[PDB]
Amino acid sequence: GVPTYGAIILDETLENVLLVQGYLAKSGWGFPKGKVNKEEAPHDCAAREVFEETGFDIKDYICKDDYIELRINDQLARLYIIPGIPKDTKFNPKTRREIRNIEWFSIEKLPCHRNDMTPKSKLGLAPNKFFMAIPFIRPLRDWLSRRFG
Ligand SMILES: COCc1nc(C(=O)NCc2ccc(F)cc2)no1
Repeated sequence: GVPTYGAIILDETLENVLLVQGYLAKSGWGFPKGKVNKEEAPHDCAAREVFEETGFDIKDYICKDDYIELRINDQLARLYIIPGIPKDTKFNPKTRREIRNIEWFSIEKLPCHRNDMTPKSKLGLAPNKFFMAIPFIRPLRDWLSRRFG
């Protein structure tokens, strides 16, 4: 799987994260990220994908050791953590053929797992529009505890 890079952008209170909503297979909400190009450095891919999807340039705020990285089905996704971005920042994708909407979400209200269907005695998970974000929520909460308190 080709690795993906992007960012977890938080506001100044550390309460809210910035998610983007795509189309079709990417119809739910997730952190801005995308596939690394041949010979492209991780930090440069993260800034490019984030700038293409949000219009916000993270390059001057990226800290090299501040990221969460997950291997999901043998694909690596690494999101650089970018705190302190003002809530009134104007975000605009380059490509509205790819991005429907861009919003702040309260971290404490985002789920960190999908719910089962044990009310229905059926296996599997109910749909959740935050599916792609979910795997990063607990690790992010733990990372913010250790880094900030
Ligand atoms: C069931 O898994 C498929 C799925 N993927 C997604 C998804 O990535 N949404 C966020 C997003 C990130 C970057 C973009 F450019 C566009 C959208 N939502 O559902």
